Amino acid sequence: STAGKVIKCKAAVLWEEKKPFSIEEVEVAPPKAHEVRIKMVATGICRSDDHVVSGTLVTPLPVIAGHEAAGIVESIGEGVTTVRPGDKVIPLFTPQCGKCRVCKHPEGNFCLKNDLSMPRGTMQDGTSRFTCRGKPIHHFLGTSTFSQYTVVDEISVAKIDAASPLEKVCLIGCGFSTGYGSAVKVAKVTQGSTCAVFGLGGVGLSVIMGCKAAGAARIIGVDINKDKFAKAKEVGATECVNPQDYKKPIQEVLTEMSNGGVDFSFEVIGRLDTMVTALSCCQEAYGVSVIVGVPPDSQNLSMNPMLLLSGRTWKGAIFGGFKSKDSVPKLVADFMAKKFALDPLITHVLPFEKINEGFDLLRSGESIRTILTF
Amino acid sequence: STAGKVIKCKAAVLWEEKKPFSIEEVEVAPPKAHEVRIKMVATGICRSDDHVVSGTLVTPLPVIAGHEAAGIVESIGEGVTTVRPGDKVIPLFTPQCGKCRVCKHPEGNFCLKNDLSMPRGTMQDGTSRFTCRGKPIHHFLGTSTFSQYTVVDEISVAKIDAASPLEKVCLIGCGFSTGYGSAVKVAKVTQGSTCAVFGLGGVGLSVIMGCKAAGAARIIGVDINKDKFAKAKEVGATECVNPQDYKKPIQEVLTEMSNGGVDFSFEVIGRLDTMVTALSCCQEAYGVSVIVGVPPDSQNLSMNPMLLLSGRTWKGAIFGGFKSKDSVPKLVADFMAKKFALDPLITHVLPFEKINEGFDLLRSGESIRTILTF
Ligand SMILES: NC(=O)c1c[se]c([C@@H]2O[C@H](COP(=O)(O)CP(=O)(O)OC[C@H]3O[C@@H](n4cnc5c(N)ncnc54)[C@H](O)[C@@H]3O)[C@@H](O)[C@H]2O)n1
Ligand SMILES: NC(=O)c1c[se]c([C@@H]2O[C@H](COP(=O)(O)CP(=O)(O)OC[C@H]3O[C@@H](n4cnc5c(N)ncnc54)[C@H](O)[C@@H]3O)[C@@H](O)[C@H]2O)n1
Ligand SMILES: [Zn+2]
Ligand SMILES: [Zn+2]
Ligand SMILES: [Zn+2]
Ligand SMILES: [Zn+2]
Repeated sequence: STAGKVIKCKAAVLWEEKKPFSIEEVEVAPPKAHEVRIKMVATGICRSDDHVVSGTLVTPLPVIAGHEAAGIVESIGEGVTTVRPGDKVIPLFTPQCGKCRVCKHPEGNFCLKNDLSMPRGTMQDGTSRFTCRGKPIHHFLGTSTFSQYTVVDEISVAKIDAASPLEKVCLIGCGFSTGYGSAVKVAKVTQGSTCAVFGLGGVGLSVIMGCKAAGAARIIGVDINKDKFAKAKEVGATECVNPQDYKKPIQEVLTEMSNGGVDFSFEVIGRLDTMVTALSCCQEAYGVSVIVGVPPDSQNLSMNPMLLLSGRTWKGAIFGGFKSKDSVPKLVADFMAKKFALDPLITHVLPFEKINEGFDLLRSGESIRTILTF
Repeated sequence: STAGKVIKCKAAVLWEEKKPFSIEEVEVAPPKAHEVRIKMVATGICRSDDHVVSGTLVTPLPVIAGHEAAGIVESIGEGVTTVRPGDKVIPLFTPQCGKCRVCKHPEGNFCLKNDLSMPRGTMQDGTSRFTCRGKPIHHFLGTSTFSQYTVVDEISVAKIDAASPLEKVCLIGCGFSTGYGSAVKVAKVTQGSTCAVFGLGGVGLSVIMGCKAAGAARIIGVDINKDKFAKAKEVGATECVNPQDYKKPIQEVLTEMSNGGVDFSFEVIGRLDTMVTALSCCQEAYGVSVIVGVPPDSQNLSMNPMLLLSGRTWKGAIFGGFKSKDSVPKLVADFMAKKFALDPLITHVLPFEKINEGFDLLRSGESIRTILTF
């Protein structure tokens, strides 16, 4: 029934930054050529769209935020070859347009038709498909998943398995894939290796799961908050070290207990000081350090080039280096084949009308992951 | 004849820093087990042993500096399986002891029995084999090649081809191998790629030669001194850009002319600002930047983590990532097979008694490479 035409539905609008979201009724335009319209089912809440709210990630306001979700396909636009109505799908905040030189590159994943670098808050055609009372509402990362319905370009949706639990596989649209790929795809962790993960929120928990999948024989999880050590442990850490317990610097204590430094170090906290501390404690002649993510507000960090000189690799990346459209079906199939559990990351499930409440949880942080259901 | 016993010969001594070298007569002790004694033939002059002289590279004084040389084997000590008297050889300032975890590691090359990290200026047994009038003279990087004779441990000498031109292949003991490996072994430059080398002294010229060997279709050489552009060009650069010609920042102009940033950027200057500028102008989603070398005095450099986040790799290394003992024979055989020329790097050849003069050349810098002959 909704197929040819505009749908009217509730969605979360930010009309102004540093304001809670308004649940509004909006008009979701029908999809033009190579667009898909998706009925959302479950969307996670993540720091990055809370950065929008604070003014920190600058994306044009008013906006429908949301980038991490799974749902079902309703309308498909003209020339849509990959999805067909009724398909389970996950919006891709970092696309896979297939044509550019990053998509062609055998390792690059930060697709040039992305709205992260220079955010205009639109669909590829420069327009928006949201209007709240005639006023237009901008799209976020060409996903906007805090809406009952949304329209994405065919390069920003991946089709997934029919039997897929969408209240659990929506994590594969951001946080789980960002950490499990920082371990499996970016650092390319090895059989036998010693990994150290810094920070153990949902992303640090996804790293440990990846490092576990590659066969690391040690995963040292380090967090200044003791309460984090259990789930981390559950998920794969062999040891957990609380920096505030030692009189020394932890890179000392970590090189010390690693016999000269760990193989792979990962920075899941996002701070400048720990990006440096995690660089300084993988082995000198061959360790790899991977910055899993860095806040859009970050300033410069002081580092002494000597550290790289020994023979270290410093690596950063977006979405665990996964080419989005290719990989997300393959991760879901893996979840489907009981390779990894998403369950200890999902700590809360709230109805979508309780989005502001999910934020409260994220902001005082004891909440690994809040999922919002439609 | 000299074989069982102490040789008395001239060598360059630093008795005190910031002093020119004294040509002295010294007593080179006979080699103990697993030591080799080498009659030098040609040794190059390089910034690193001039850093010693300035106080900057702290190594114990008095010392016989010199790390880059080729020569012939005179005495071998007890249990020496790799060289036999009369063998052409090159002292290895960074060893290949075969046993440690860096030597075992498939990429690591900064061997743990090295005297670079924590320099004690001795042979592996903690003693010295030099005495000038009863007073002991320390060894440099377990090589000390500014002496007519020297003793090295069997892990710090590689045997090379009999027909080898030792006045030309001594470059393979430091400067040529440090740049040609930063291109061929560390960055692993590719067929078709666009490389940018920053700084074009003898090392930057060795990079261009490596990038050329890997098949890069562009080698942009960039130096604020115009006079460098010719030899660079000769050696393989396709274009040379002089930063002072543009009103803009060169990473702009370089990303601009590279269509979004080069593949591989190399910093051969050693400055902090250009380590940053070369990081910032390889492609965002997949470029690799390699710091070829950094002065022992360097302080911290300000950098914004964002640069790594896109998907960049920052890599440093010692001796072009070559495992010393394995690789140097293979490079010489390549020179021998007319794969690369060492000739445009060798600009001066002076007799060894003119060491201080070779320094003068290096310090006012128009001299690509001064070789000293015995
Ligand atoms: N901007 C990004 O792209 C990005 C990616 Se990861 C990231 C940062 O990570 C967080 C999101 O990832 P996440 O799911 O892990 C939520 P999080 O906030 O729980 O992650 C940070 C973790 O580090 C811990 N921590 C704080 N300081 C220290 C310290 N000095 N040493 C060791 N542990 C410490 C926290 O207790 C926590 O578990 C964000 O809140 C932000 O701080 N930003
Ligand atoms: N400490 C190390 O391990 C190490 C490795 Se190479 C390195 C530095 O490199 C030099 C040794 O290597 P080399 O054989 O190339 C001798 P060099 O001094 O000739 O190398 C530096 C090159 O960079 C050029 N240069 C200076 N400033 C700029 C600039 N702002 N932008 C572009 N070009 C510029 C110089 O004209 C020169 O060709 C040392 O003198 C030192 O400065 N230190
Ligand atoms: Zn693309
Ligand atoms: Zn996210
Ligand atoms: Zn070794
Ligand atoms: Zn050198």
